[PDB]
Amino acid sequence: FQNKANVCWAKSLVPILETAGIKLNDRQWSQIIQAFKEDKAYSPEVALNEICTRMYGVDLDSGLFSKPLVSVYYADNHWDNRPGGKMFGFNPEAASILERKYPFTKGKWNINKQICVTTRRIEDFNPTTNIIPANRRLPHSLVAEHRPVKGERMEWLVNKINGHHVLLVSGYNLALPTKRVTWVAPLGVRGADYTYNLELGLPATLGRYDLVVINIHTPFRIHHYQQCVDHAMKLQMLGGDSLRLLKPGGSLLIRAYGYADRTSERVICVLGRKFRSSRALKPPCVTSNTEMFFLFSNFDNGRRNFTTHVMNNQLNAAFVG
Amino acid sequence: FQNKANVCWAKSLVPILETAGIKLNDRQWSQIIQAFKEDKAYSPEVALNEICTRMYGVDLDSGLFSKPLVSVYYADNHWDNRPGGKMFGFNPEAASILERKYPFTKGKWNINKQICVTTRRIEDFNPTTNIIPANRRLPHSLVAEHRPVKGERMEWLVNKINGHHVLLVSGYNLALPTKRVTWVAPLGVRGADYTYNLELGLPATLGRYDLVVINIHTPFRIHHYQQCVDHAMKLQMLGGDSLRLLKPGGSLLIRAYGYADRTSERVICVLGRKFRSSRALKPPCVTSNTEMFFLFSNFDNGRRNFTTHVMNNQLNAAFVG
Amino acid sequence: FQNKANVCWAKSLVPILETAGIKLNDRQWSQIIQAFKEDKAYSPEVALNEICTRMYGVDLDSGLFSKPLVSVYYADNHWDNRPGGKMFGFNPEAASILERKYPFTKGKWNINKQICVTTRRIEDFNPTTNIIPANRRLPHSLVAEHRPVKGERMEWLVNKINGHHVLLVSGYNLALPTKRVTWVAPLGVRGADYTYNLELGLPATLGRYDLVVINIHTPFRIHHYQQCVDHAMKLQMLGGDSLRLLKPGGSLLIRAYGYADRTSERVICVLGRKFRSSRALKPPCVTSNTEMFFLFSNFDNGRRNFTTHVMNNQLNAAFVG
Amino acid sequence: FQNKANVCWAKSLVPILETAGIKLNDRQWSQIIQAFKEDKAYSPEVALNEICTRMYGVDLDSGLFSKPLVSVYYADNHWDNRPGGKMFGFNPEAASILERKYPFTKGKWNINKQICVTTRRIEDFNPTTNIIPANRRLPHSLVAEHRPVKGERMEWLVNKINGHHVLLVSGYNLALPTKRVTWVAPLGVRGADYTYNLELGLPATLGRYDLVVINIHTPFRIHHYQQCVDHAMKLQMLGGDSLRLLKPGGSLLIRAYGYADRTSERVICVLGRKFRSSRALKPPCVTSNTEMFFLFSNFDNGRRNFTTHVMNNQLNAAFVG
Repeated sequence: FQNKANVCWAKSLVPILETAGIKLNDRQWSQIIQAFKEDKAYSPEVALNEICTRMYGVDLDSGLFSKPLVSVYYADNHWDNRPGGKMFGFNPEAASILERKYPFTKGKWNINKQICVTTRRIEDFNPTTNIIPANRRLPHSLVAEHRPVKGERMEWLVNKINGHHVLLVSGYNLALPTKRVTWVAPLGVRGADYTYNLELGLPATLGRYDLVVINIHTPFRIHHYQQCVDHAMKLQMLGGDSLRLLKPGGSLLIRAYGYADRTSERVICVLGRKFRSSRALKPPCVTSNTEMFFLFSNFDNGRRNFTTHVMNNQLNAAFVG
Repeated sequence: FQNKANVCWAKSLVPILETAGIKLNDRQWSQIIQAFKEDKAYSPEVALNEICTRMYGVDLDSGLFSKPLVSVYYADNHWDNRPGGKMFGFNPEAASILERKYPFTKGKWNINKQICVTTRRIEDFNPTTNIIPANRRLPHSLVAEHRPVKGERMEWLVNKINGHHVLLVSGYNLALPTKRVTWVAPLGVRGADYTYNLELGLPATLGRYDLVVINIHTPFRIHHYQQCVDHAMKLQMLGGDSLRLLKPGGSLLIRAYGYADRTSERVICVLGRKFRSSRALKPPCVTSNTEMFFLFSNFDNGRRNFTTHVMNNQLNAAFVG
Repeated sequence: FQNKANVCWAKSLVPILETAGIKLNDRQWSQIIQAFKEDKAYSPEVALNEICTRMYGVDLDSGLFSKPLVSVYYADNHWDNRPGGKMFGFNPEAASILERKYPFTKGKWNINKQICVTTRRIEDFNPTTNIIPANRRLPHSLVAEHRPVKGERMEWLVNKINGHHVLLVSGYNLALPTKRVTWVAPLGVRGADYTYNLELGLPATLGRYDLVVINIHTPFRIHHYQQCVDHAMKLQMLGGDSLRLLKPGGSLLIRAYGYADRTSERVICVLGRKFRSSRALKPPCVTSNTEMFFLFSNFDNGRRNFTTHVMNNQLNAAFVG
Repeated sequence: FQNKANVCWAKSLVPILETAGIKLNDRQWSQIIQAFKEDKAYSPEVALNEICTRMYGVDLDSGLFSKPLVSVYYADNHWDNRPGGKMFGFNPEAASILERKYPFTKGKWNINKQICVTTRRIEDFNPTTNIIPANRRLPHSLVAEHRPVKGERMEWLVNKINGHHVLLVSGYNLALPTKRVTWVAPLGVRGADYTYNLELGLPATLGRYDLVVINIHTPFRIHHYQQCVDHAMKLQMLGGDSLRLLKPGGSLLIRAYGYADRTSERVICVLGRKFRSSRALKPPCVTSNTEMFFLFSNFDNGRRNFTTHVMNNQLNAAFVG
């Protein structure tokens, strides 16, 4: 982990990966997880889903890392292996179940190889292999090819949504004359009301608003599914932290790419329980084939029954390309 | 862009100008934007307002460059055209609206000509033409003619303002015996506590102060309006970066020339929200007809309702010549 | 010409307009020429320049009305069509020359239509169309948008100019303690030394003065160019008649809006020949964006070489607002 | 002579007319001499030629008024009957000679009747009778009926004639870009360099010029001959006074109608002696059947032999119609 200052989360996983016979070099870490390459704060559990997906061709629902062997503990923007945190570790019982569906794997799990489930082979690591987990039933349609879209202005979408007091979380500002905007931006951006390291979330000190607009982009790489994976931690952090920045009856608009991966779908289920209605949009103001907006409307900080069934059908219609 | 090292911002606009049929040679770039001539860091959006004002006789509020076609992305003191940044591009819908007010323009927007709105003609570029945008309602009075003023010493203004710990951002030092001064200056200046390339802002490492004094001048050229345009980027950079250099209840004094142009007025609205009161002064210690000082008092890093209406009336009384 | 008592000048043009196939109704006359709407004395030649500018998109220098067909004769504040006066009439040779530059016009000059030469079309009359003549090279800069100016008092300008004995031609009085003022005003004004119908000039009976101050305003309408057109007849009348009200070495100060149009520029050339020096000012005591003062200094009633080149450069610096 | 201010010249003739038994009422004076009707300055000798032509059917060369009985003296724009001026009075010796050619006249000269010598009768005055004097051999052809002509612009004639410094004496201005024009006009005309009562001549104060252009019209009435008679005093005054307004080698262009009458032919003989060559033109830029221009070229203020023989033949070719 040479010349990396914010990868404590990656260090927290080496003991968990060691239980499964996995040892990743700095190049493999960089290729699998974008946040490692860019040296940014992250979660070990999220990272471990990505590593597990790439190395075994199946996400964490396979249960490969579900044996509680090694703890990961979070304490004031810093991860270590103290006991009392969520525990992970290689689970032979979960491997044994996968050996029936995949006979070739037998006795080749814990040898630091990439279990390519597609072409039934066990090869060295490859950045292009195991992008989508074979075990996971994807909640909605994806697109075969990323394509830019010369679209409409986003102001069109935002001006339709009710709420005078707006919080804009964005790299750039919008023209909203009818709205009272408080613009929050990443560090080094000028012209904003506030600047924060957005890889550490949104501070509660910002106050409560009628409309919260999470407008952070995530570069495309490899596939639609991978763009959801790369965007997942922003949903977790910015979407979750927005819950303490909403007045009663307020709304949360989030630029995103769907919830194709396990992590993104969890976040959306947590958020969906606190709003009267939750909608997945694909309006004319998108910049690409893969983009979409989550509109969570009428916040009550409640806990209602919420399934992704309605947004699944919405996104099935939205994602055709 | 031959023999220019700091014009990445200008390179970022060629693709945006190309959507509007505009192509500017190195001489036209130099004549429109002073920061290009002098080869200094800048913002594409600010520059684009100046180009749009000169080439079409109307600023960015006309909406001529509001169609999101081409992105401009800022990353570690360097601008390029990565997706995910603020997007610009020629907007025919905005042009069509202006064709009703200006019939002569029809079918002559995208031919690399200067749409002189004054004398209803379409000619080649002229440095003296389209100095003030016809669409913009100016927030306050300007002066018809620049005139020097044999005034008072500035120390007389600074000594009246409360705050013991002072940060002076200036090309030259002041005599403040009652104050504890930390003097910051442009590179190559001797006798200062610190030296920095002020076209890259003010670093947060300087610490927080009771009084911040931004005392950078901007040479006069053409008209009062143009002196605000030329000074605009200093307000954005030095005024904005001063917000992280203020202790609770501190004040920000800024030598300036008003907020006549779109960019300057935006900066002042961002700054005005963080102070208990904001005042526009024209004291005896000015060096010219066009000068003024912004006194932002009692900093709380808040976000209150702020309009320029108070300062507009103050500057209407101040600027009579 | 129903319910109009002072429009003999308009009646004098019907026969001239008839040679060009033009027939203007009372509404069209009112919209083109302000003096018609208000029912005031005027010149057919001046009016004909305005009509020609509006109907053909080019002023009288095009030569469209230069064929001597119909005379206009002036005799004791009354215009008619006696022979021996200046002659006008449609000139096909002048039209022929314009058909090369403008092919669409061919065979459509004498059909009572407005030849919009900006947008290459032939439509019915429109008050907003053909405000500025395409053929005329404007002698100086204009302003794209009229804007009021909270300025200084005019007394500050008048008190700087030498001459004890002052003639003020104005709707309102000035406070000039150092000057011996004779205040002339339009009819119905009280507090003045004399009252006269200023649309008939200034009578020589008033005597000769050291400083003559023509301080009549002209309401803004449409554009800067149009404000010069509307003010043109006051320059002609009051500025010209002031020449017999000046002692040797006296000066003539005239509130005006430039000399953008053909008629105003002629008057200024006639006046400029009689004074040692002639200056175009834009001092702090203006009431608008478009105002200026002509200062003709040191009267000798001579005839020297005079070009507008000096004042052109002065007004280029004055008007950029 | 009731309500006439400028008819001292007419009062000067009553004693001369009394010697011939003629007494003219205000209506007869008005009908014979246009300058009386219009109340303008004039010469008694010129007037007396017109009266003698109308009352006796023969001009002053008959010698009817050649007996020196009564003097007419001119002193500072005022005529009276002091001795020492030119003397006139009825001459019986001249009448006696005409009685042989006209027997019916015997003893009926001095009875205040109109001696119609065409139709051999002696009747009361008639405005239509004795328009052309029977004794006078006309120097050139006239036209039987006045007819307007839709001609060319005069500028085309003036631009052909050499001389940069031009003096225009006219009711209206000309467009002469290649010339340096000083425009003199009758009183009440605006736009001119100078205004003067042209019935009192042209003042020497105007200075000397390369080209002098006398462009005053004379309304047609009755016949061609009468239009020369009516124009005669303008030739005398303006043509004569132009001699002190010519630089060495300069030219004098005069709009006129020929020199059919005795007075006009005298003026032309006086003028013709001072120029190298003298020409009578009938160019395309005339406004009527009866018009012509005198071009006196290359002024030396000399006194050479000059006869009308050359211009007679020129005008014979010009006037056919």
